[PDB]
Amino acid sequence: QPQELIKPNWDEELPKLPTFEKNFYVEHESVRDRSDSEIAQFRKENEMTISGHDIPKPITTFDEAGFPDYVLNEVKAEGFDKPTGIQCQGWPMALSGRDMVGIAATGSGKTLSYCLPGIVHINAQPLLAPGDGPIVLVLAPTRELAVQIQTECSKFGHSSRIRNTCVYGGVPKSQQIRDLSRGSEIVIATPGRLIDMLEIGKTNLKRVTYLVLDEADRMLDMGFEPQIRKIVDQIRPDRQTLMWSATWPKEVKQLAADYLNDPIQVQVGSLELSASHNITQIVEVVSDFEKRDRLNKYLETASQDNEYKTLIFASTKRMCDDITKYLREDGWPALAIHGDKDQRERDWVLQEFRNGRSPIMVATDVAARGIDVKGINYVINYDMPGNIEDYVHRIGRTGRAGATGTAISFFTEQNKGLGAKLISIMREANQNIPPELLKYDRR
Amino acid sequence: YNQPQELIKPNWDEELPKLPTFEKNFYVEHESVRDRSDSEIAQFRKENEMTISGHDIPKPITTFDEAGFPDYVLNEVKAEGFDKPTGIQCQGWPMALSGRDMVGIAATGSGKTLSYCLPGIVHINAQPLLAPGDGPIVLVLAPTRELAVQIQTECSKFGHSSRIRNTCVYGGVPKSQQIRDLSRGSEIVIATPGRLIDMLEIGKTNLKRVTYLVLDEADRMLDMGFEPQIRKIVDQIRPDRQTLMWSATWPKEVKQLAADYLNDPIQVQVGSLELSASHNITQIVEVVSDFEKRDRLNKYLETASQDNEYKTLIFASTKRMCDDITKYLREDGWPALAIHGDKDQRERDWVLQEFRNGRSPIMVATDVAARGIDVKGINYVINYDMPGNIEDYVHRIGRTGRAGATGTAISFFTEQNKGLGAKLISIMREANQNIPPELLKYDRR
Amino acid sequence: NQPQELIKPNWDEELPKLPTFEKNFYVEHESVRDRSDSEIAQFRKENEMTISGHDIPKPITTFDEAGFPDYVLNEVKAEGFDKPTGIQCQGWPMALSGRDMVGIAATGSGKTLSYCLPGIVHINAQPLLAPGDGPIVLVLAPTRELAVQIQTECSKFGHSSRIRNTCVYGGVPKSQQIRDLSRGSEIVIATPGRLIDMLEIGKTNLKRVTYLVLDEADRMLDMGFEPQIRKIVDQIRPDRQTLMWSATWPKEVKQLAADYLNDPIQVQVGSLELSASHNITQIVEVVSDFEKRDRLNKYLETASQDNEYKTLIFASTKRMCDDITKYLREDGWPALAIHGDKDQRERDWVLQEFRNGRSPIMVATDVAARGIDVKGINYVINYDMPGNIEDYVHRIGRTGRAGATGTAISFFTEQNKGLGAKLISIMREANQNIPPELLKYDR
Amino acid sequence: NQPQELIKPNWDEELPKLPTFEKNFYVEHESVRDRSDSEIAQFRKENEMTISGHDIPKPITTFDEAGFPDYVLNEVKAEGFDKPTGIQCQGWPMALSGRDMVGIAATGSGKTLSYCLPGIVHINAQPLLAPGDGPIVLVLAPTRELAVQIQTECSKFGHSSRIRNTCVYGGVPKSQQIRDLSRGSEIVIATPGRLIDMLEIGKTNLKRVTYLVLDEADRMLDMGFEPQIRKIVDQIRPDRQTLMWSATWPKEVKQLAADYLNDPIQVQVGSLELSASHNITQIVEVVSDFEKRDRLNKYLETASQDNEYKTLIFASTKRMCDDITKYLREDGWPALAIHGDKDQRERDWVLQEFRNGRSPIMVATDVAARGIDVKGINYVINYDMPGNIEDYVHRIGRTGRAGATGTAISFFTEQNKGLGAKLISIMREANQNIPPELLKYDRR
Ligand SMILES: Nc1ncnc2c1ncn2[C@@H]1O[C@H](COP(=O)(O)OP(=O)(O)O)[C@@H](O)[C@H]1O
Ligand SMILES: Nc1ncnc2c1ncn2[C@@H]1O[C@H](COP(=O)(O)OP(=O)(O)O)[C@@H](O)[C@H]1O
Ligand SMILES: Nc1ncnc2c1ncn2[C@@H]1O[C@H](COP(=O)(O)OP(=O)(O)O)[C@@H](O)[C@H]1O
Ligand SMILES: Nc1ncnc2c1ncn2[C@@H]1O[C@H](COP(=O)(O)OP(=O)(O)O)[C@@H](O)[C@H]1O
Ligand SMILES: [Mg+2]
Ligand SMILES: [Mg+2]
Repeated sequence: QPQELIKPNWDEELPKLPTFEKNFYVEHESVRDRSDSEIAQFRKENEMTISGHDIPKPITTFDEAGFPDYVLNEVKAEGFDKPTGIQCQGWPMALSGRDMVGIAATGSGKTLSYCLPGIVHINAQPLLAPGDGPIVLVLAPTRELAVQIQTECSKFGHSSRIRNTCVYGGVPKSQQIRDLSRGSEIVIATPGRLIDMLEIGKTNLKRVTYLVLDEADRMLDMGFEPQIRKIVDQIRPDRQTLMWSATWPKEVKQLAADYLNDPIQVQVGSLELSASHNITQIVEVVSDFEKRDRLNKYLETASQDNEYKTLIFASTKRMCDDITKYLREDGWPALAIHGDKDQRERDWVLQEFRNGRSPIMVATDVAARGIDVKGINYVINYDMPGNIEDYVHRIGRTGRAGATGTAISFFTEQNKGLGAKLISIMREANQNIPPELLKYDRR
Repeated sequence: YNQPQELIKPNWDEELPKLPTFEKNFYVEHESVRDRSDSEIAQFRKENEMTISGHDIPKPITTFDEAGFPDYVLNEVKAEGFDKPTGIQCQGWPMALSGRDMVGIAATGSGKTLSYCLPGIVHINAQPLLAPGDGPIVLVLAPTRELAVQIQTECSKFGHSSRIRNTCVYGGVPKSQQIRDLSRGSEIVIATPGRLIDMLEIGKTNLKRVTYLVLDEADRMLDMGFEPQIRKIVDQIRPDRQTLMWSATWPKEVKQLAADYLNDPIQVQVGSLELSASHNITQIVEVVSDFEKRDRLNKYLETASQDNEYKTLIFASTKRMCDDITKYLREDGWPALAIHGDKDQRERDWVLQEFRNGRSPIMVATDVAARGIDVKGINYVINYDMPGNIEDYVHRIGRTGRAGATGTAISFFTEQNKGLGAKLISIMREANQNIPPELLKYDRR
Repeated sequence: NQPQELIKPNWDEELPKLPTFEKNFYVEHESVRDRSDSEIAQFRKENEMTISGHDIPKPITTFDEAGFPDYVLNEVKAEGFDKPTGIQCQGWPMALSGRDMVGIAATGSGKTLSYCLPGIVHINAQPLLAPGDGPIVLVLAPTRELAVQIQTECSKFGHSSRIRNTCVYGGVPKSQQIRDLSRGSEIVIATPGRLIDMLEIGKTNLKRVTYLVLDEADRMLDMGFEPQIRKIVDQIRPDRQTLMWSATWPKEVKQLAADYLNDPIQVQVGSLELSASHNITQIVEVVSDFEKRDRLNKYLETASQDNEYKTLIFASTKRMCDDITKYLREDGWPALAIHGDKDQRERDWVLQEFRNGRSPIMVATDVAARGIDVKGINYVINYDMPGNIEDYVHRIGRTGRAGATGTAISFFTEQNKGLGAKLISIMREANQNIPPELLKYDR
Repeated sequence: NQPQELIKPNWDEELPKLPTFEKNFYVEHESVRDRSDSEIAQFRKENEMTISGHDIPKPITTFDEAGFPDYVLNEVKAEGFDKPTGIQCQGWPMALSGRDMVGIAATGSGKTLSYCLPGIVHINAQPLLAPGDGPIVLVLAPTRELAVQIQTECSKFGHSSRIRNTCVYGGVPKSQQIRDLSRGSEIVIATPGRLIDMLEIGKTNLKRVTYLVLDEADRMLDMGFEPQIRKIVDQIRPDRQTLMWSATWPKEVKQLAADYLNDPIQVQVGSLELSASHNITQIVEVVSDFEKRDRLNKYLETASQDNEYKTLIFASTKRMCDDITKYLREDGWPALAIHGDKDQRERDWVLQEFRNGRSPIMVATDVAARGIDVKGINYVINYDMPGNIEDYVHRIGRTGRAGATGTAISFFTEQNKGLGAKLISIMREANQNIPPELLKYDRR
């Protein structure tokens, strides 16, 4: 805050900055030749379609990607195989130095599609020369989703000794300045918390050559574009930008044309959320004050069965700090999982929820990602997500074998933008729709 | 928070049947180890000069794939790029992964740290989840702040696959931030005995899940009077745990301690006091230095500054005195860079980059920080502090004068390390020694 | 610094430099004198009274028969109290007469206010406090949880006559405890440990103390408080009025009464016997402090099998009562707590949720659970053990009223050796079986 | 560096390795010799001199008569006083010649400037401080409030030849004591208690101390500081020049001189005694700590009845003098205070408001109320008592010079029993009535 705004004149300062390389792709032995026929059948096998110039070719296995061995032995240490559809096509795009757009399901590997090409980008550049800022900068919509990607970059950047900082709201900055002063090759920042440390000048965006935007759709819902364009005007314009999000409305396409240089977009996601038919959806029009009483009403209704197993969902981590701080004081056993928690800390909470030691657990969307806890009654959406991909995945946590379940959601008028497609999720699963939810179905 | 006290010493003869069950042995003698048979091993022992004395000691490994390590950890030594594991790790791993109490003595250029860190992770993953309010399962004890964090930097690089969390708790610093990391749970704790007891008295940790205890550098740790505090820490750990001792000096106190805390121990020694002792460096250690140390250093740098471009290497034993030495001379107008273990994980390679590029002729470093560097071309290596053994001294001075066949070594010796005066002349008198007018006191019997 | 820490005054020549005060304020009423010598004779015998002294007054029968002014009488009026306790029926006119007295009764019948109401009329008879003068009333309690309740009830009758009271006690920072003494206070309820300290640091003086109270004398002698008390009364004028109060009458309490009281008049009211009703199964486990949470989790899962259990965990202090309920909520258990320092009226919302099965588990202290007939209690768990057995009997006494069945699981440690002799003495009176591990601690 | 430290250094082997300083700078301007040998003899006991030594120099008459440079002499002129004190008339040639010397005089004599000015010329012969070097001049003082009096008194003659001076003393947070020592100072003012606490943390060093002074070594010896200075004087070069100063001549002060001074030379300037010129009604009251606030209030109602009363309260510490000042102000009594740390010139504005009767009550410390003519004051209450009986005689001495009447209310506690023995003989010689309760602390 105390003094800075000035935007630099990059027409004048680009000849003053050092030179960097962005293209690294290796076009490994196997891919060519196949050739140009079985890729087509493989492409739209896993929902791939191309629209761009000089398309690279998809990969099949990890070892066919031009990743070095210090990062390739970490995919092995993490036990994965068969990289995700976007990782099979997005990586040859990213290692070629191209600006690109990537949309896929939230739960797919959009994160590692830019995290791994960012490590090769860093290690090709000289040492950090203290007082130099980061080389990779990724901007995220919310505080605790920045930490999920920051726990995903620490999994593959120890080999290269890469230092990483995460800058986000809601916390004292006196700890993040002492992580930035030690140097950090990757910085994960929220636009609100990042600018006011560039205005006090404890970091620079002068070495940022590889910029990536995770979940740009969510980014637009908080009015953060006045804050991102202000700092993207503080970076060298010849960097490589990588867009990533889950949806494809008209507003992400507007943002792509303003920052990307000849962008290439990857589409893997696809409408046909099936809304597995064995879940009763009850959506209720409520307000800010009306909850915490409907929850007691639906918790004591769940309490009558034994042993019930309830899962409450929130979209922030401090709404889970609020809900849990309220159930426990009313006399309800409650456990929580959010992003600022540690996996092994979150894995003990997941273990105690399966053996039925406490029937209630509050969770966030990022924490409740790829979990199989069978036995779940009464999944409660105390909040509603920003998209219809998380809703189906939120309620998708009920009923595989027994083939029955209920999902209690608390809906309010500031969530109507998804109602129109929400009824079509209830309408395909042949669920009853309340007359007060038809208020959010027109045009 | 605040609480000042507790003391409890438990009666383990009565509390053992109430404790859960755990496994310590895991190692399975992979293909090429068996069998040879006992003809190949015979001189590979003295090829790697390792000395075993116990009963039913397992047989050494040669490959990484020959250790009973899973692939999720074996794919991490690959990402670190290591081949041909260290000699002591080639025999210490079959011993330690087999759940036996052991002591290992070798020079601090070996893999002593990872010879017990890697077997400790499989020990962790064989136990249930941490069940909050449970303390660590592995406890490693270190003498000082900056040795513990090197232990933490080798456990951090190998715990992502298993998501193992590790904390390091050490004295001389406000307690306010390590308590918030202990509460989130940590499977491995690396502690100095000085503060470790100081967190059991106000109670943010327990030693009741500790099944795999390690004592690193027990010789130097014993030299600072930490044993009266180690009595308190081992009296609160299950007596049936697995203890693994490691040190460099092989006294004359371990033999006592090893047989007071280890149950049926197995010792392996790889090092030997007989090698190198490089004669191509003029070693000039004569300065009493009690508190002169800064005054001679400017004068010994004023003589070094005359040549150009000189390249000087200052050595310290602690980080808090290694951030100091740079803090003392830079204010007199001397270009200095600092290198230690606590900070500067990636930063020390930039300082080493500016030491090769000739950007600053002076660099202060500690023994843990100056590990495996070939930055040679270094005149006038100064031991402003002195190490605990005669193998760190030789490696301190050993980084000068190989090709050009000349070098100098200035050390500052004082009564606070007189226990090593006897051993340095044994290398100095082989080294065509100087006159000890001030070591006179420190050679007899 | 806070030095020099004992100085004994010379009362023999500095007492003639201190102001004069009066101790006798009672004026016998029309219906009290006389009846006579038969109605007061029997009335002491139908209330188990036993007097011993010189010039013992006639006991009271109703509130207005006591020589109380009207501004304190209209306080018991608004409090809606019926037919004051026997110890109040005779304890009042003895205290109002300026006489040193001893009152023996069960912990809770009338003892606290037996000296508070006569202590207030003692206060309003003196000039204002002239800031930098200490208190007129000095109350000594052994523990923080007991000293708070004295202040919690002295603050209930000291607002008509504007009156301030303070608690000073160990384990807590003293900075705030001095900023209330900075305001001056007529009454102080003090722990010997923290009282000796603030006198050595010169943040209060005992020069205005003329009316001394020693509550829970049997506790203080069990905790080695006499050598600290002997130093406290070294700084009080010898013509003070000292009032002793206790629950038992061993040889060390009545030696302490003879050493400090001038012509004391004893009154014994209670029954002195602990019958330990036999329809509760008393299970005692000799454990240490690090097993207590594991076995609580295992005894709670045993109660969890019932439908529906209602357990009461017991702690002695506020700090662990906060620990226990902190730890249960993180283990997945529904937990409520009630203690004295906090929870004056919010304490009663907890009792209201615990009676109705809103929450099956409630943690409490011994003082906080005083006089609650919350029937429905199975499995009262003594996570702590008190210093005295009268509280144990009342702790376990909360299990089985009509159905006449219950369980009590106690956690016994080496630190509780002082009560083992009296713990088994009642466990065999109730003819419950004793496990061998606490036979070490008999006699 | 925060271990324990100050193990004795080996000076027979470490002294040849330090740079060198010379101590002799006195020039003995020419006509000081000769007079001679009888007109010096008349000079000696006009000022009550007592000399015992070898090769004794001759004393001074005027400021111009000393072998002082001009940069130091232009300030003795700037204060506007002539004719330095009898102890300054010989103490300067003793100290400026670099010989170990002890001077005894009353506390209030010119004992101070006999060491301040010869210490600065000793500095100016040496190079700049070369940060990380400790001080050259070290003087030891017994009390915080006496240590600040000399460092506020060193701030008068060391500005021109720029010399920085710091005061380090116990009972206060050390975080500001190290940050002025970080500035470096040729003169540092230290209490034995807080000096060892800065040598063990290694934020000052005693390697360059060449000019040691022991001011008021008598009172320092009574507080058990001797085992601590032998700890301190063994951490400094043995070839230094030491300067002792005190008012009393016990057997322990001279055995203290033979143990630390090398070939010491002795001078006294005063025919001792304090005979408590008698004009004050002394009412001693054997009291304890918790009643004194009410006891002073009753003595204030007794003074407040008079008009216009003017009372002076005395304390020994600054911190217990701010307590007294804003403790009766809570009782409704207007009080003003004077101490050594603070109130540089407002010490003088409160003094002007005290005589003209804008405020009748004033609390004071010992050093802050020394050498003031504030007469018109009755009712001086010694709420605290000093460590010796020489300050108290002056403390009560503020009551009655012309009018020939005065009162002195003293508060005595077993915290002051060390002074009870001689308190009675001063009251018995002033033939004041003696309370029965104070006779407890007199003999054996
Ligand atoms: N090929 C793969 N095999 C197994 N797990 C994977 C693979 N790719 C990613 N993951 C896991 O999925 C998660 C990554 O999800 P993320 O990419 O953040 O979702 P989004 O698509 O919203 O970015 C991480 O937990 C990662 O470990
Ligand atoms: N597989 C390996 N091959 C070769 N060197 C290794 C290997 N693993 C670790 N090292 C090196 O050996 C050292 C391991 O630390 P170590 O020397 O055991 O600490 P200490 O010996 O003081 O206990 C480090 O310097 C590290 O670079
Ligand atoms: N006359 C009365 N009528 C009804 N309740 C009373 C009366 N006197 C005291 N009480 C109750 O008894 C308690 C007073 O303290 P008490 O329990 O008597 O301590 P002790 O048991 O040590 O005497 C209060 O909780 C109050 O509600
Ligand atoms: N030559 C002088 N002329 C006038 N005043 C002096 C002279 N020397 C010292 N003083 C005064 O004496 C005080 C110095 O303290 P001092 O009284 O010497 O303490 P001590 O009694 O311990 O010697 C200063 O306040 C100063 O004003
Ligand atoms: Mg080691
Ligand atoms: Mg009571």
